[PDB]
Amino acid sequence: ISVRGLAGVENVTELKKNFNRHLHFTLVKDRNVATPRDYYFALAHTVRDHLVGRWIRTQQHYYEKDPKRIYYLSLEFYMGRTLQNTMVNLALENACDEATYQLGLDMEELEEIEEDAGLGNGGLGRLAACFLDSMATLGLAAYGYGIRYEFGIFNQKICGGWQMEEADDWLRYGNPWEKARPEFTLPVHFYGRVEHTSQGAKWVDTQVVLAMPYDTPVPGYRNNVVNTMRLWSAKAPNDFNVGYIQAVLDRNLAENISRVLYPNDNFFEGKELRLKQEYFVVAATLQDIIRRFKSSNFDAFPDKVAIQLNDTHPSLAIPELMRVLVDLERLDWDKAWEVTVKTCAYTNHTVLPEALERWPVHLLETLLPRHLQIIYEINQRFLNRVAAAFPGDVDRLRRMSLVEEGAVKRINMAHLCIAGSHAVNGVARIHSEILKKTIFKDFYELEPHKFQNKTNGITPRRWLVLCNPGLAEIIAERIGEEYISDLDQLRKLLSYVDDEAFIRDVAKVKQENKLKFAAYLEREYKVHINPNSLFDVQVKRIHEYKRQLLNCLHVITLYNRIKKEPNKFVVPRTVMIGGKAAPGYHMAKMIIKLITAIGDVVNHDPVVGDRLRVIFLENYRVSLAEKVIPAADLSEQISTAGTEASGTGNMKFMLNGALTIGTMDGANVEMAEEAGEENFFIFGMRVEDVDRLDQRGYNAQEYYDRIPELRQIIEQLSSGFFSPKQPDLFKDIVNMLMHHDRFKVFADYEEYVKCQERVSALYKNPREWTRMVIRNIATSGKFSSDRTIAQYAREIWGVEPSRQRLPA
Amino acid sequence: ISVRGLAGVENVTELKKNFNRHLHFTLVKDRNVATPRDYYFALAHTVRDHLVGRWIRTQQHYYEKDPKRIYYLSLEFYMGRTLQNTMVNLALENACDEATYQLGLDMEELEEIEEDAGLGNGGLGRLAACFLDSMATLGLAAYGYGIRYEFGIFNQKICGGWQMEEADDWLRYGNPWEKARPEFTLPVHFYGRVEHTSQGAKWVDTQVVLAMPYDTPVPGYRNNVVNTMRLWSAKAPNDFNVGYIQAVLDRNLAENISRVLYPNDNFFEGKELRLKQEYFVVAATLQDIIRRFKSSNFDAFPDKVAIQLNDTHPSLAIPELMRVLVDLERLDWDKAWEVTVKTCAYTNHTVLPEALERWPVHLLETLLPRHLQIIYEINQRFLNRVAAAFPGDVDRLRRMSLVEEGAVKRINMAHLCIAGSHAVNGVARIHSEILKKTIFKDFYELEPHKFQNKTNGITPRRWLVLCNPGLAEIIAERIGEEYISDLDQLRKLLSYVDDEAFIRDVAKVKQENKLKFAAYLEREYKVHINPNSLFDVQVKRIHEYKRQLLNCLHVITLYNRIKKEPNKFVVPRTVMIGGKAAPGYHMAKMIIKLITAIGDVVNHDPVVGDRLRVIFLENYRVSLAEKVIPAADLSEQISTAGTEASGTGNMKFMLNGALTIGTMDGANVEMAEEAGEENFFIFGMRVEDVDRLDQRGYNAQEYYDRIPELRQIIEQLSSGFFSPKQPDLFKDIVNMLMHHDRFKVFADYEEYVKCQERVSALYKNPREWTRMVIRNIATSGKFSSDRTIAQYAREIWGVEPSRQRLPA
Ligand SMILES: CN(C)c1ccc(/C=C(\C#N)C(=O)N[C@@H]2O[C@H](CO)[C@@H](O)[C@H](O)[C@H]2O)cc1
Ligand SMILES: CN(C)c1ccc(/C=C(\C#N)C(=O)N[C@@H]2O[C@H](CO)[C@@H](O)[C@H](O)[C@H]2O)cc1
Repeated sequence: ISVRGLAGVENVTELKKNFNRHLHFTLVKDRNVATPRDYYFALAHTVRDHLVGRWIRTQQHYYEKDPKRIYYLSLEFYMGRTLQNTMVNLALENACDEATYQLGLDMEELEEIEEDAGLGNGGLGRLAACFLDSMATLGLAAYGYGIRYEFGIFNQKICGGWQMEEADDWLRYGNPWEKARPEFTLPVHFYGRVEHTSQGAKWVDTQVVLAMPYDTPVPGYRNNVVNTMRLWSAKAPNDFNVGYIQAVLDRNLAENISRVLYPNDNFFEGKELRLKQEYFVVAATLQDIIRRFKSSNFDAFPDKVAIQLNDTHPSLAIPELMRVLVDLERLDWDKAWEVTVKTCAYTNHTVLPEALERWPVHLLETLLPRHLQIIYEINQRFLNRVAAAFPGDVDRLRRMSLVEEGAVKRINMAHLCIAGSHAVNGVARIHSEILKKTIFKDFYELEPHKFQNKTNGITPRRWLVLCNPGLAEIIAERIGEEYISDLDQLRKLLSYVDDEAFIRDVAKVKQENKLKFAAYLEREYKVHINPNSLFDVQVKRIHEYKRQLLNCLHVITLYNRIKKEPNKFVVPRTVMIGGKAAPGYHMAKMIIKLITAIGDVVNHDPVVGDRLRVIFLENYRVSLAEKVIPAADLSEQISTAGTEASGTGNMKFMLNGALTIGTMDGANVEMAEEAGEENFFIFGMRVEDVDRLDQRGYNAQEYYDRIPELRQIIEQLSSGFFSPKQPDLFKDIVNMLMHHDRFKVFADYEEYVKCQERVSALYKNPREWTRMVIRNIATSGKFSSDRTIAQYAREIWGVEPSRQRLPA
Repeated sequence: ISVRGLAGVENVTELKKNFNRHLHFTLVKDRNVATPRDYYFALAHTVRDHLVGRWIRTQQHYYEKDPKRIYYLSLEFYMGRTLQNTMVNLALENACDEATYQLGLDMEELEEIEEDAGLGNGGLGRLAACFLDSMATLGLAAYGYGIRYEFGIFNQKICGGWQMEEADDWLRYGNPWEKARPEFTLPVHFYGRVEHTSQGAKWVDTQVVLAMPYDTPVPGYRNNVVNTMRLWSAKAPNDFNVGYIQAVLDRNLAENISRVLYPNDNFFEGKELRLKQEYFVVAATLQDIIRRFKSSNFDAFPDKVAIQLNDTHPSLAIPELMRVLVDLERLDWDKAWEVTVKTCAYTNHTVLPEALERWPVHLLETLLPRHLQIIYEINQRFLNRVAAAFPGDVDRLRRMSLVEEGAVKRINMAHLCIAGSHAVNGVARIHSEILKKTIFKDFYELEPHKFQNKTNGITPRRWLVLCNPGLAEIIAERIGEEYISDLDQLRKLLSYVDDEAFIRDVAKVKQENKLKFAAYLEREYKVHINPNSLFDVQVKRIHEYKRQLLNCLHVITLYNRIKKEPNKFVVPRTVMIGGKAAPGYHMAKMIIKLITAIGDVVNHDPVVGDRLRVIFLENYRVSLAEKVIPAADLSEQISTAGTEASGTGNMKFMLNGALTIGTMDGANVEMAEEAGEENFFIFGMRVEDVDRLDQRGYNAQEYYDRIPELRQIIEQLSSGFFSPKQPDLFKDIVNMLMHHDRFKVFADYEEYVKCQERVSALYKNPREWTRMVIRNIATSGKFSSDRTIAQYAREIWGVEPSRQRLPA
């Protein structure tokens, strides 16, 4: 495979030498005692050595040229594995493959030993990871700042069809990629009280937690640029017998701040420990930013600094920057505010109101008393501007306030972000339009210039070259390698839609990926599947808005049709659903149980045979995405219109040769626009249709009464067909669908089933299926995160990207 | 300095190269950003690389030859710093000095950056460390097993003359010497219950904590032997929203087992967490031992395994070995017991009854229910043997029982150790004799063959070559280098007691050490001392039995004599006292405050001038011992006769050219025997005198009434002379001395003061002082830990030591 790079004689020799050096001196093993894990670590240390010179030279280069620096603040970085990604971006993959082969080792076996860095929940966390790759590839002086969670997203086990959570102890064996920087440790303050002096406000009597940074290299694609991801770890300050012992053990309370990722991406809870995490990353990060700024007045700060807020989770950056500039640097309020607004920009990732951060005032008053005072002052000055622009509009003042009245007074962190940012963006054209028309309509009317769109993207390094080398190679054969850092070049593939050789090659790559994935399932999970079946895949977090339940209704429809006419031909399918449920989300846990319960019936019915299989993919995570997405024929993107801000899984499937069945939601709209609606399986209500249904009121009973196939399914669920031992098991699911369904599952059922029949019809014609796939891959170029980051750079940050290489 | 080794052209070149390699690839720094700490780490990694080949080859050698293995079980390993010790034992010191000098670095400055590994309290912990060095130097297949405490002995700060404790965060910057072995992790069981089956007892429903080993290399002196110290770290097993988050945070409870060293070396407390630490090290260690034994029936176990118990702290080894052999390996009781007794040996380190471990039965019943059943069965069978040997002696049965009756039933762990061991030793001849005559008299009468002496020793690598290279060199000039691994060769120095050159050289080395230490005091602590004064040093943990208070009475006597006759000549003295008090020990904390309070008066009295200085040495630890002991003229070893089991500080001072003022206690007896009583300042009651005084009753008032100089001091203390602001501050000290003094401070006062006058008289004659010093250094050979370990090897473990080198 040419895209995997050169295996030079001298290169392979030096890699074998450095591998043996690390096995002996670093791991303190010989080849007699060494396990596969030791071999993985020797390889990881060998590859890491190639980053170091480029890492030092890149940071030296930024010190000398002093470019504007981009600070990407996120509570989540969903990085996955690093070894293969590093080899790809340094052009070392073939050399390491050869070197390990010559030492009697299978490199693909060693790659499987690495733990995922699971420091995120899903889309928001994975976007941050794709963005770091694109910022390095585009030569931006960019730093990712976050928390080094000791425990990432939980490992999912399925026991009796139920999700169980296990701690993700990802640092158990060590992390060869990070470098502890205990020398750059910074203090973070909590609690205390404000006293007003002659000189101004002073925040006193605080408790201190130390923020210790760990730096991870972020290599650009073959440009010798290595940027930094700096993650903060919480450390206690060093300040009778049981009393002395207990004081040492109580250090754990401070260190708990960085212990564990909150897994509730569905529902904001308002936990004190989460607020501590948010302030911890903000306070440590801003001291680091200001230190770097002063090391080569504050008028130039926005010319040298951009802070990008990944949702409201780091929104305390706005009042913390005001606190430092006013209280410590003694800038006047108006000058500090000008600097803050020009520095900060905010990205929104959902319109669902239960996910929005609204912190109780009493929590902020106790933990961050000076921040609450600054937020009140921001609010008063903001509402003074609203009053002057819309005189007499007293309801607008209530609606736009950063302070929400009620039983419990709360701060709306989204309102704070809009007030304190020069740019607010959604993550797909339809989402950005919904922000301006609905939830932020009042803010758009006051400051229309702030509101932007930045359609999401995915890195084609991880999401094509790394996970699908077969497809990357047959593309490179025709159009060369330049497309890997310029994905718009895939448009050249439209010239090959009638090329019999290319059609055969695209279909062969998919067949190989499906055999490989079918094998993985048998080996690791003792599961057998028909690799000639259509691979129908829905992988994403379990949320009612994502409508895994609509997919379930289709699966039961196909099962019932087969039982009714057993001797009729149907296109064989393997229906695969995977994703984690948030631990407290009862309905999400019941939906996983329904999927496994359907599998229990369908997969053991002798009349069905190998015509229908339903598999729940356990422990969906970045490493499993890299295996299943290249194997997929059909991508399920079936959110209720107006609920999925963008989606990024959708883009991964498009790039890897799956066709999409989807609603006109999030980026699906732009994907259909790029490929042509004739090359997408689009069904269901548009946003306008959902609004009209809400106006007259959604009555699920009407659909149950009018669609006999739907009635039969509800009767089967209610009566215990899928839970014979426990017949009322799914009553909560039935009750939600019939009486309390916010996401209108029944309203899209008929169009979905009809559209799935059209998928089955096209799959019976392999040549026409593959030609439609080529039209999708060829038009996936817009969905490169390189395009997304170039737009952030030019339209928000005010910096020019570069594909110019640094010297090696 | 020849003893520091060769600086070969090729060696210096390769060290400079590997230093620069580690600075770049390991630390990810260049010489522009590097701090002294980075340079320390580059040097440590460079030196560690030289250990690795020898470490792998040593363990391979033990696998091939399959010698009997020695397992030294200790809750404490007081290791201090590793860098200089490693360079000394590999003969790299001059090469590294040259290499660092050529790179523009001062190696002595880099050595000062290393944290002490403070994993012990004092004598018992430091003995374990000296023993590991001697076992490696004598080519024994020896393993030290302990706990990797996250926090060692607290850092001592003195604030307003009071001890404050700070957490010893010794792993803050990382530990380059250890290698995590997460692959050899073992389970340890707690709580649960015993059920009796047809097959026998089963310990079920337990909570599991994981024991993760970290291995540290232990290099022998220039023999290419590198042994292992394996320390266990506690890890939690991987088994709504607040509930999930709280379950992850509760992992801290399991991990608290290895968090912190108990600092109470004075008084046994009976804390559950301490019992968990003791079982944790025993259970993990014994599984490791049995695994290694089975990897090349149990009849051969005592031929292949020796377990040495460092006091009773790992005594649960006895019932744990019985539990594994009976419950898991299904050996009959009598065979298991035979194997256990032949495997285990016990070392006692004190006769003070408050330090003896007596665990409440209710704690053992809850935590270790199967161990309690095995202890009851051991007790019944042991008391059956006592009854058959001494028929009708019902009081002997009560006295010898492992079970102590009372309000709270307790297990006497010393009784368990004697019953379950083939050898019991004290740590100095007088101590071993006291064990047989008093506290273990009944056990000696039943099994006299078990009772041995092993007089303690110190390693001459750390305690001469490393800390006093000047003295090591002038010795090597005369008698060569062989004495460093054969300390009896120092006897050859008796030939030089009348050699004017050697007298001048010994006196010059002491003067240089005193100037160096006087400089350290000014630099680090802004303290000025007269370097021509007699350096009068008492450094050791603060305990009433050690009688720092008797030293205080002498200091006040000298001060009062000077105030009475200001214009009379007295030999100038710097009186230095240092050591940590256990956090709950109120009297020990008051004694530190008295020493600083005396300093406050004496050091600011213009009439005294530079004739008397009283300094409290803050944060006494192994690194400070290495600085102050070479600087000392007079070693204070003034414990009440019968209380100090051995002492080892005494031996360090003797080897480094200080004269000793001491009681006939512990090893002081053997030191005076070796050197001649005419070359020791021996004073005070012998053990026989203490016994006679106890028989008629100690009345402190009698001494107060008869000694006017003593009355004056007590009046000064009581009246507030040393605490003008708070005149009753020392009332508790006065009340203890007058009414409740277990250690008879007043009874030795007159003889102590008279003996101190004889010290002052000899110090006025430099030539005769130095000749007496030469007679001490020349006869210090017996106090090498190489001699001690050779005796353990031949008389307890049944293995022959070897000075034979392994190939490099
Ligand atoms: C702990 N807490 C209260 C949390 C709240 C929210 C979240 C995460 C999301 C939200 N909202 C998220 O991942 N949104 C997705 O962002 C993708 C990238 O822009 C879109 O492609 C996708 O459409 C969004 O759903 C995580 C934690
Ligand atoms: C937590 N706990 C209850 C503890 C109890 C005791 C100890 C330590 C000692 C005792 N006993 C000790 O260090 N004893 C010394 O052993 C030296 C070497 O043999 C002798 O030279 C010296 O004379 C002993 O005092 C530590 C912890």
